[PDB]
Amino acid sequence: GHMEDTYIEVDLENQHMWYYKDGKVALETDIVSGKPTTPTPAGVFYVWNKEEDATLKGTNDDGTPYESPVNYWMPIDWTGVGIHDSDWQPEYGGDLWKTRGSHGCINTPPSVMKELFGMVEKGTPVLVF
Repeated sequence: GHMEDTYIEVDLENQHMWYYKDGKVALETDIVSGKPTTPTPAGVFYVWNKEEDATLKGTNDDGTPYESPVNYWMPIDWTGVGIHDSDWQPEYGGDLWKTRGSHGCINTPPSVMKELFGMVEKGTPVLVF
């Protein structure tokens, strides 16, 4: 519940990523995003690329590059934020990010991210809040 657009959605607080269409959700899963050291931004996001069997990366809180071996990636920012499937990171829900260490990236379930990536492609926004 955040705007009326068709997009993807994410709630950091309740660690839940949706797909909004028709002002309604097409998709909804639990996630884990934005660990305390490198938290998620929240605002108005849009996927500018589709990455499949992709490898996410990033500069840690330290400025140390890392990776996220993903199967479905949908980057929305140029820091390395977006929606992804997280198989290495099998948990999703109430604040996991704090421990589970996602760097602004939203840990969507590999199976549900397939639903999502399955709905959403570039052009579509994403949300986090």
